[PDB]
Amino acid sequence: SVSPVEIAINPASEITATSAFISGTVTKFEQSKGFYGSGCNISLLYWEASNPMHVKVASSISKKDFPADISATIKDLKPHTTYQFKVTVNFYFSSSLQTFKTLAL
Amino acid sequence: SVSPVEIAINPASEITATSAFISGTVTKFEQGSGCNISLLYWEASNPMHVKVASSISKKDFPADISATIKDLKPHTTYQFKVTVNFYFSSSLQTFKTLAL
Amino acid sequence: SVSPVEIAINPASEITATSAFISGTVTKFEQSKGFYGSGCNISLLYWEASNPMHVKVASSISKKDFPADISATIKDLKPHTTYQFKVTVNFYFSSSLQTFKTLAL
Amino acid sequence: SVSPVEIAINPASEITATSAFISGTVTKFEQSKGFYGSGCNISLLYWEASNPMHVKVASSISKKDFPADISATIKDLKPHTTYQFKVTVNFYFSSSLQTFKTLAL
Repeated sequence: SVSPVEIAINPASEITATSAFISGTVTKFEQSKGFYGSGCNISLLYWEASNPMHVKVASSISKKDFPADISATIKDLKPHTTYQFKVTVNFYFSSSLQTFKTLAL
Repeated sequence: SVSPVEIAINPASEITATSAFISGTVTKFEQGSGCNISLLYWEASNPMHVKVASSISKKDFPADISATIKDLKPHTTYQFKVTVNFYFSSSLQTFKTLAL
Repeated sequence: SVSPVEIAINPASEITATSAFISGTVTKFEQSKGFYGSGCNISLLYWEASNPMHVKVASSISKKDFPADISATIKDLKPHTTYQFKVTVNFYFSSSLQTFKTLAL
Repeated sequence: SVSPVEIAINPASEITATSAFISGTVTKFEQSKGFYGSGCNISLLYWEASNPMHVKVASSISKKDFPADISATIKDLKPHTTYQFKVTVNFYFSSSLQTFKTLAL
């Protein structure tokens, strides 16, 4: 795309009653001196869909080469509960949201 | 649904070489104070230079927001989104202006 | 200064029961994806202190020459109510907060 | 107070050429009826002052009881380099910034 920053989000996999594997990719982060000159923080954030005001950080990394994947197995989830997650770049750019529901226990 | 806040973004319409009609809707905001709804846009090449097309407070939902944005460059890609309380964001929508 | 972005905030003035004059200055903004200084969004945002997520836009401007002042008279405030405000750049950088209380009458 | 969220930031201490102790406190976080016992994310973020777009997450925790402290010793810093940090709640509310410079030796 013509955008300098592109972020993809993947469907959750390995969904159990209390855990899931969530992931995304910063496909593009075009370098220029200054704000775009040192790579970026990539964070994978998740929350219970009913409470988007309490986020959890599954993973947070610094990268300077793209595409760059980010992933984590999140655990201790509530059974039979809807969760959402996203990838953020520099706590400014966001992927689209992805949603999944844990199994009943 | 289970989410307390939902936001829809609409495709741009009335796209010309230098303007477009952009809009979205806060379709759910569970609470009456209401919330701030802002309609933001930028040149896709420069996503850190945002412009505010409209910013309103509403307390009954669904609540729409819309604006005609003008003085755009021809044959140029823009994106826009709706944000609630500068916390929640819709998905991004993209359009490209016509050639002159 | 080391920092590429500097923002100052001024105390509210002209406080009435339902309005106030709020202002600040982006004293420095150094950034470009090319060889020439880029612009930024400068916004003055305010809220009732008791409801700090309901953030409203007093003014939003685009500038590329600094120092850059921003100001606004905010109206239709509630009497004898505490408000806060700040100046933001690109909805990412923030000044410190300022606080004031509207008059009773 | 009127404000439902209060965040205090402490000056950096124990500053060496390559480390510092950074800390703050969420002194008040008024929770809503429907989200009692839920909590919030508290994060301690730091960056080189010259590059405020690229932060590192020194600490990120969930808390539901307040006041709540957060701290980290940040390490492997660059000598004679200016850093800044802040405490953020739900990656939305922020303390004022603090700034310090590592020792040369």
